[PDB]
Amino acid sequence: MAQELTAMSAWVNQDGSTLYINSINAQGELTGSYINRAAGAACQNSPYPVNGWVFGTAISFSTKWLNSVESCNSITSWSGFYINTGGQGKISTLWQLVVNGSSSPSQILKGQDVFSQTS
Amino acid sequence: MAQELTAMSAWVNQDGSTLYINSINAQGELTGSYINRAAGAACQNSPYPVNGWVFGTAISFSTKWLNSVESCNSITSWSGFYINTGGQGKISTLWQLVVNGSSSPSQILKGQDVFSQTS
Repeated sequence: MAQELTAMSAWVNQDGSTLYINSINAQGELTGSYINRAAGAACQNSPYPVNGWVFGTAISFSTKWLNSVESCNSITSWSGFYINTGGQGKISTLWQLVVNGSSSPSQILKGQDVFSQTS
Repeated sequence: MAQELTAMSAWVNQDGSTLYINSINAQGELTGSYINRAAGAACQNSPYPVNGWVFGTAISFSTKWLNSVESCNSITSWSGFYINTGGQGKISTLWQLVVNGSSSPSQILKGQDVFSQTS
């Protein structure tokens, strides 16, 4: 079943990391959790809180990499959009990572992730 | 004393737009408002909702461009870091803007803003 952009939806990226969207309130404010599974990365396998916004098919979400088990001294923010291609829902995003203690915008890391529907 | 990343701190960028940080809770989760004053832009002069995170000197914040007076059908996300120059606090950021209904990450707009302390 094609998954739409809703509360209680999960999405897995090319690293195997999952965004678990928990609530989307009447204003479109988002809560959820993120589990990182990128091979060799720190802060894997434990849930990090997420907040953000949904506006139709546009979405932003952000996670601070500090939880009860591990810190990675940074914050990731994703901007992107929902699309249905090949009969499956996905969230295509660009992201920025800012590290605590930075002194230059050149230190902000940039990339892109695509998150496919998952159960 | 230079303003730090605290609850009830305000920051104005090069276009005259202001981030009004309301709360920063014990986990560093942020709430606030944003007023856009960029010349020639839509969604000026009214408050938009903000959420995000603070981690030491790292900060992310994001606003959905919908309120009770005007929609701009999009979401902006800023990623940045705090610096203290000459006793002025400021936040150096890179931002991404995603529009509802987008179909390619090439449609996400990007720029650079520095938000400096204001009273």
